[PDB]
Amino acid sequence: EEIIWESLSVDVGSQGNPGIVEYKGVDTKTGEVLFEREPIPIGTNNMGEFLAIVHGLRYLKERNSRKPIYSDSQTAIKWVKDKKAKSTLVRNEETALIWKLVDEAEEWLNTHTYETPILKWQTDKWGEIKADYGRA
RNA sequence: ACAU
DNA sequence: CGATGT
Ligand SMILES: [Cl-]
Ligand SMILES: [Cl-]
Ligand SMILES: [Cl-]
Ligand SMILES: [Mg+2]
Ligand SMILES: [Mg+2]
Ligand SMILES: [Rb+]
Ligand SMILES: [Rb+]
Ligand SMILES: [Rb+]
Repeated sequence: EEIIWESLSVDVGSQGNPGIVEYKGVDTKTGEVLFEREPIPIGTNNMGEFLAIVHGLRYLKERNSRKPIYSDSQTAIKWVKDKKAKSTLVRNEETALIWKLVDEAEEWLNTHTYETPILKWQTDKWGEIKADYGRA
């Protein structure tokens, strides 16, 4: 219904899917970039969407912040809720890095607590999420 | 179909 | 147009 402006927004950017994956988190109110992950040579859109949310959880917990996180990814929100990223991406030598990060993100979720609400950004009503990369 |  | 997902 209403944007919660006091929040963190996250998004993935990619060159190909599967392809080069990066992600970032921004203050929804101001657009200030709060974190950015160095590009990962091969991953999927949904792995990056998932990593971005988990990184946001870790970022907010470290700072004792109760702000919610917005993501536009139905898939990644569900994977975080389940603590399991059900990616189809083949596990091989070239995908080792993204899968290591996904595995470590799941491991963190399984060993830590948080109350952070993870909210769906309503792109159809509100336009692109504020963490968007201008690239489609 | 919906979300990317 | 293609791929990733529920
Ligand atoms: Cl990560
Ligand atoms: Cl909330
Ligand atoms: Cl959702
Ligand atoms: Mg997105
Ligand atoms: Mg985007
Ligand atoms: Rb803390
Ligand atoms: Rb984009
Ligand atoms: Rb599809």
